[PDB]
Amino acid sequence: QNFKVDFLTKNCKQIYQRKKHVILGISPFTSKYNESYIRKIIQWANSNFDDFSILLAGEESKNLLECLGYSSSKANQKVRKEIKRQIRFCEDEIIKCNKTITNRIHRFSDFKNNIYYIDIYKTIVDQFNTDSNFKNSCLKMSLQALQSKGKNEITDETLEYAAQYVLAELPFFLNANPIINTQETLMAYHAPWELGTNIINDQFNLKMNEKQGYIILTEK
Repeated sequence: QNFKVDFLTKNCKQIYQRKKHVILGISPFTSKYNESYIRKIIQWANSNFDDFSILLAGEESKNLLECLGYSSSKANQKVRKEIKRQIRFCEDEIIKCNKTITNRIHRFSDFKNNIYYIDIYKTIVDQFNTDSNFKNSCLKMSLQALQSKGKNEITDETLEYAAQYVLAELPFFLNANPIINTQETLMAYHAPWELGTNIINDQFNLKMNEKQGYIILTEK
């Protein structure tokens, strides 16, 4: 309504049309995902869709801070502080929407012991070690993730560590449906997803599920 929506595929537009469910991806330490914006996207999700979920950064976000020169303890402290801050803003907006918070907000670290996430994560890690092209594509995303969180050095070793985050986040981008228990869903973000473009152009041994999309939200 107040957002221009772009699509990764034609199938994403078909899913979007149906308005069954959306995943609002909120990012840590980024300038965009501020109290004002976070509210906007929730009000938008709420108004247009039957249901929505929020996906916040997982534990593996420490890795990104460690690569930006942070102590393993200092990184876990900054991660906890940010996620709690994000949770408090999100919970406030969900109440304003007269919706329950219970099972609405997730982290990509929450489904570590979920059989469906375990399967998808394994299949992705296998490709990361076998497929050389995919490994590179991941490291490019790791490099962008380090840049985007540049508020407060780089080597190929640094990028393999930062890739642990990418790998952990990925199962929600390919097939979130059996993990968060949805029929069909869209992962909504503010920028395009280069890895996804390549996934969609069958460049790897991984596939984004038919009941799964990716949309780009730009403020009107």
